[PDB]
Amino acid sequence: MNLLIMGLPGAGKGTQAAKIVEQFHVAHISTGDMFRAAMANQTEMGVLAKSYIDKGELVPDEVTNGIVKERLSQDDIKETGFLLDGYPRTIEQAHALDKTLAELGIELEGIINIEVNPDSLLERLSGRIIHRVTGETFHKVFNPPVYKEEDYYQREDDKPETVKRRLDVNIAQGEPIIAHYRAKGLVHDIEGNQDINDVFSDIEKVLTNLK
Ligand SMILES: Nc1ncnc2c1ncn2[C@@H]1O[C@H](COP(=O)(O)OP(=O)(O)OP(=O)(O)OP(=O)(O)OP(=O)(O)OC[C@H]2O[C@@H](n3cnc4c(N)ncnc43)[C@H](O)[C@@H]2O)[C@@H](O)[C@H]1O
Ligand SMILES: [Mg+2]
Repeated sequence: MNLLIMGLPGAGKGTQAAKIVEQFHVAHISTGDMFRAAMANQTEMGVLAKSYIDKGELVPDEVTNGIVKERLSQDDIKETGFLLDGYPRTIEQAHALDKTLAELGIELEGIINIEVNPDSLLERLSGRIIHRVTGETFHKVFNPPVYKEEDYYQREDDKPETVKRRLDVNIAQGEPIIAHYRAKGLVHDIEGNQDINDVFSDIEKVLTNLK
């Protein structure tokens, strides 16, 4: 399957991606993960990305498109399918993606659009804790771990003032992107305001209705 998953920050893209990958075995491509990996390994791209990510701002499109395209162009994806998560995040990236996909002879089969009440998102991100090895996320109230602190951390961009900036930035950029793909008949709206397993149940029905 060739899929996009999108939603505002904290809407549960990563949480749902993990469950999607477990069942459908698509390749998870998360720009967020790629940036954070670059940072932790102190690559050049990591140093530049940090200055944006620490502020809750979008990383420039050219760097973002390039790394996505690099991933999309590799030999795996043709036969395994992917789940693009956190990209495209600007309409420019959407156009870049579409061109890139056409060149490669790859077609999007669906967009999973997780809709969540924006009033829920500050709390989702403020309570997030992250398992180090897997990057699996938990929530101290809504989805607590079975704890041991050495195994967890909190994302730098999850401090409330950064979250508030992230939300503003992405509420403005997300509307033209969803419309772009809805116009192509590719958008599936998911009720994100449920338990994690109920959200997944909805997504699973969508994915087993494709193709
Ligand atoms: N294409 C791009 N172009 C330019 N710049 C880019 C870019 N991509 C990334 N960047 C830059 O990198 C930065 C980070 O990007 P990125 O990592 O992609 O962040 P994001 O899109 O804001 O998404 P998050 O990981 O913060 O939220 P999520 O929806 O995956 O939530 P989760 O599943 O963990 O869940 C959140 C919390 O809620 C809990 N939770 C999940 N579901 C539920 C539920 N139903 N009920 C209750 N709690 C829930 C979870 O346990 C967790 O605690 C960007 O801000 C930007 O600077
Ligand atoms: Mg995520």
